[PDB]
Amino acid sequence: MAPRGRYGPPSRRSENRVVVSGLPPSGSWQDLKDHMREAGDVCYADVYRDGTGVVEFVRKEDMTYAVRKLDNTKFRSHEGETAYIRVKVDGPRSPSYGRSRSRSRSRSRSLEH
Repeated sequence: MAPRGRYGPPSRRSENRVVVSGLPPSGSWQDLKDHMREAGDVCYADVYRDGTGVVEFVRKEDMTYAVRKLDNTKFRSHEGETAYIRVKVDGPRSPSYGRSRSRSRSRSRSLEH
């Protein structure tokens, strides 16, 4: 629950993307962006039919702002239906195989470094 800045020297940065949950029966990513736009300048936004979605901002400023200020906000669909949505910064999440990601992995036993 509590992040940190000492464990592994980053070397990717990534575009930074967050995930949303609480989309209506008749909604789309394009419609979500218009709502998240309040956070700042959106660069990308997608929404799965499962119910959850994802949004991407230019600078982290809009990211942290959205997950903070735009956290648990009532979403509005062009159809005329509201829906409680929640934003969160994409973190330790991988339905795929387990693989020690935030554990340790022992280390010091590879053929490189």
